[PDB]
Amino acid sequence: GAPSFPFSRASGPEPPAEFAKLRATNPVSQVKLFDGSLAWLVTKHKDVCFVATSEKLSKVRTRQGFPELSASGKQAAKAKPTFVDMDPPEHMHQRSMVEPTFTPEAVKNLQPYIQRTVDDLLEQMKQKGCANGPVDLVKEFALPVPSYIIYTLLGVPFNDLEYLTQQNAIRTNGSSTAREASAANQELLDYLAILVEQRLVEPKDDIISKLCTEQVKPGNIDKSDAVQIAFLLLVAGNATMVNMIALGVATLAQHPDQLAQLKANPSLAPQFVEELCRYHTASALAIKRTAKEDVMIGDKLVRANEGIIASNQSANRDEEVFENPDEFNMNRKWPPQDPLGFGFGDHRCIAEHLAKAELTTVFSTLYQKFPDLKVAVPLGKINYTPLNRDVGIVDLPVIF
Ligand code: HEM
Repeated sequence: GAPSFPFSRASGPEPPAEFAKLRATNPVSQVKLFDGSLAWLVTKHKDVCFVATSEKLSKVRTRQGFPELSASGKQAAKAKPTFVDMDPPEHMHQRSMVEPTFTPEAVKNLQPYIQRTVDDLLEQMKQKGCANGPVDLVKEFALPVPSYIIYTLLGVPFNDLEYLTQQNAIRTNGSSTAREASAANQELLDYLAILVEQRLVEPKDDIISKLCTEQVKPGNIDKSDAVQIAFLLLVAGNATMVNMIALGVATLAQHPDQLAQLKANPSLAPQFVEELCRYHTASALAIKRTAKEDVMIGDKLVRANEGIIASNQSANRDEEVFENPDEFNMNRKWPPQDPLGFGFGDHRCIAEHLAKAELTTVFSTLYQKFPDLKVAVPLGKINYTPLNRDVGIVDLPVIF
């Protein structure tokens, strides 16, 4: 029978072993989801791009056959959708309401603020020190960098960043009880509702204010929509950002020649980030669709109302596109084809430019501030996310 999906990673920092075998022998195949239903799994870069862009395929989760991967996903599909789950024309109608903050030009203008945020958190880490033992690079740095930035862009005042960063981490931490995670989730929603009310009365220079002035007050959306769009911008990317920073540090520890290159030349940070986002595809389960009508993909017929999962993680190890795909090599010559860490097509990550700027700032600065930063536990003992989840690192003891 069809194998259960998601697959488990072969080891902490490695993709599922199944993908390489499927790319070679069965690139479009059926898998079994948690509820016994079937879906198609696409593994080759060319086919992943096809799934991401076909207008015969839908992200609408109330359609029959949509591939929810967990009971929690089926429950969430009942809520009013935001743009992540919309097809044209609704998709860009709502996405355009927030895209201006994320353009290449806007993100370029944010660089001094990004640098300041990274610098301030690194100085706090230096002041705290590691004189009594290792400290957790996740809690002290990888978590607050993306958290403080997206909260600040949404509209949160500086004084509230540390508490709300903690609450949002509790929301997804593997140690939280269900009650703890749900209380934190509701706390964030309650806070954002009050902030939306505040910015309806007195807008400021932030995303929530622009939504209030330009969309809520004219009746294009309502205030509960503004809350859910802000919430989506917070939760869609934050845990992924945290994992990418931590995975970057662990990857450099595993590749000491390339770490020495980067220590000697911080201008290598953009190339490091490009290879990191290809090699550790920390969001691998988001390119999902159902077929609105029959669609042929390779040697398979995907029938109407059947579900499809396109693995950008597998695409990013596709030997036909990326030579020596399973070697981490930030000095590689890149091919014409895009790496797919941020997806592809209309739904390609709204924050791709922001995310790359955050990661570039981190990795051009971290080792200038801390030239002797070391992972404090044996690399084989790093606490990765459980193997049946997206790749990530839960905590990362360091000294410096
Ligand atoms: C390195 C960090 C990140 C990675 C690897 C990443 C990856 C992804 C991927 C794979 C998708 C799916 C794209 C598709 O459907 O083809 C996506 C979508 C999305 N991401 Fe991220 N992301 C990152 C950071 C962020 C951040 C920081 C934010 C918010 C500030 C964010 C917000 C979103 C949203 C809202 C979508 C849905 C876009 C749409 O469907 O129109 N992401 N991201």
